[PDB]
Amino acid sequence: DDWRCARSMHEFSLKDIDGHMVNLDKYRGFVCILTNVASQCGKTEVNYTQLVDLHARYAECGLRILALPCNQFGKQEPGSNEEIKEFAAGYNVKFDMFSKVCVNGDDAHPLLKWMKIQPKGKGILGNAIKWNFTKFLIDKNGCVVKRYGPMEEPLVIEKDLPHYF
Amino acid sequence: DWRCARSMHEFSLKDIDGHMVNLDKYRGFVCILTNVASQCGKTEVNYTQLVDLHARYAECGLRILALPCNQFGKQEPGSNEEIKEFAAGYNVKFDMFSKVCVNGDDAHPLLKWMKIQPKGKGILGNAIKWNFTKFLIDKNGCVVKRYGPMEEPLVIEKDLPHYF
Amino acid sequence: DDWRCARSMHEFSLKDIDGHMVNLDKYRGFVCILTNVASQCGKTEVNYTQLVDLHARYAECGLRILALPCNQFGKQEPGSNEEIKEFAAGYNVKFDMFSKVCVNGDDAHPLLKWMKIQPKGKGILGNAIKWNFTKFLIDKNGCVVKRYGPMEEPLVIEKDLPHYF
Amino acid sequence: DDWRCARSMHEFSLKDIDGHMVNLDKYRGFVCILTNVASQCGKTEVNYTQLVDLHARYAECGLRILALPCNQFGKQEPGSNEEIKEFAAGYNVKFDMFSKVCVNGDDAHPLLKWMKIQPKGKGILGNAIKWNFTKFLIDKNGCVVKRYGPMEEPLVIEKDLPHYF
Repeated sequence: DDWRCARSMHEFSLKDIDGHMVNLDKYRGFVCILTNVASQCGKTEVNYTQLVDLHARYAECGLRILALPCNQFGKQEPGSNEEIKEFAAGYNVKFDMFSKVCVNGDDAHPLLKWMKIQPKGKGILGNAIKWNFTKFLIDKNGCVVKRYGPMEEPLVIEKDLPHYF
Repeated sequence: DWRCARSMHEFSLKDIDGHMVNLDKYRGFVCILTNVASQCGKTEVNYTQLVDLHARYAECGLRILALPCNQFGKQEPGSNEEIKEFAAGYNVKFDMFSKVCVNGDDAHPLLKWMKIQPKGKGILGNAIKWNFTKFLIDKNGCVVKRYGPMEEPLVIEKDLPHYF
Repeated sequence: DDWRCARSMHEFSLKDIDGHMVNLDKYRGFVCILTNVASQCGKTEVNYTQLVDLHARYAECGLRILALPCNQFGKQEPGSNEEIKEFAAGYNVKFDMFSKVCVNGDDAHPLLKWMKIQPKGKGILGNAIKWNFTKFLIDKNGCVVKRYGPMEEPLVIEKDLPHYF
Repeated sequence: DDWRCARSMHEFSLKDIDGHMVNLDKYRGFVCILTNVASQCGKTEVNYTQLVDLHARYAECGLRILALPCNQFGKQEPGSNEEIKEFAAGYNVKFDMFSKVCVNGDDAHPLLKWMKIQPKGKGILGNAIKWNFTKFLIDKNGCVVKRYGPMEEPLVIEKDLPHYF
């Protein structure tokens, strides 16, 4: 299952926060925000709160949010998936939390390896995820249409959602 | 404060699935509460005898509340969901809870309250001494007996009929 | 005398509380509640009271109750047969009391062996009687139609009686 | 949504006994027995008993059972979804219970209209389900492969399962 031969995110699969394998074609026809999250980061609260806000105002517009806990940046996500799932519930998170994952390097999940090279998924000084809370906007056809940096608070994405709803 | 509670039914625990369980649910049932561990020398003898007790007395009001704990030789290392599948291998049908602490300051309130009850006092101190200490909880949530880590669960059987 | 081949309780005989053998085919045409009883159990008062009540109200509808003393559970029926008869009289029982028997093990009465292997009389984890005051509902043809555990108060059976009158 | 254009059971959705919509696509890769059930029919006991035994013995091989309560046959499913769920729990039902559904006529669920016209789901005279506990054997790809009459006990299906496991 080589990852460079992928046309859409719908072609991948991911374990949710409870270990069950989730096929990503369940987001066909939905606009998604994929982000790597961290519990002990300096921008955890602004991201988790703003994502819950965007999920609430735009859920019935078809907006889904996919949080992928990652540890490769400053070790800011050290707990287990149940500790993270509880941490997310502390923000009233009602979108989809997935299991901890690597986003950079060779052990990175094939999805992240795919998204990092996409025309709108490529980074500035290299395509690597630079820190926690890098955001990717994915359209209804499971295609990367933009990438937001770790400082960019989730509400900067709202002005772009109408182009893909 | 846990020091002033009058019953087990005043506390609440994470079940091993993460959801909160009001132990008031056990009002009217006879309960064996025990701190469990899967890498203990008495892990096999305790899980099988507790399963046997549950199979033969759940129809009598016997509930079993297994609380995983890693504080005794580090013999319960795994996560909750890992512990659940270990318990399932023994065909456990009683109630499994989340890994807690039983001793020290990080210990769960319920067990802090249990270790000071009249029938819950140890011989020298009150701290739970090893894996698989059992507490017999009556129909009203009161500690009526405590069994050492080396007393096999079938020893409790002779004490159950007086409390059904 | 192979109890496995019986198709009805009417095929069996039972010593009553006064010592005289009783052919159970005398119950053909009546709906029967058979229960193992004990005088020193925690659920003794509630069971005797509700069985007497069910008997007082449904004897005119064909309800018969067969109380079988058993001492195999916490040794909660230690008295003699004539002592059990006196204690029973204290509740003004008018249904039928029998001699103390065993309901489990090799020495179990052939009726209880047959009753525990019936489709509607089977147990959860094994067919053995778990404790005092297990109830079995028996139809007019002597066939087990339902089994009730020792917690279940006798009035729980009331909602099932009209189907068999 | 025209049911005549479906090629598989997986293209339909049902309300489970608890009211939650269930994507029948979730049964992809499993062998399914779909049957219309009732609690007061003359064959209720034999079907619930044998389906539970079939499910427990063959869930290890991918056998699922979909029970669709239907009241169109002698009015023998009059209770509510919670009453039906409680009745099925009385038989230790561990397979999937669904909400009460019409299986015949205009108001029938689209899944059952599709099933009756399948080449292997057609009846002897007409395709309409003609009594409670009609069984449809459904293969991994959600195609009807055999239909069993109401009077046929569920255990007659056991000999057919190896062909589709």
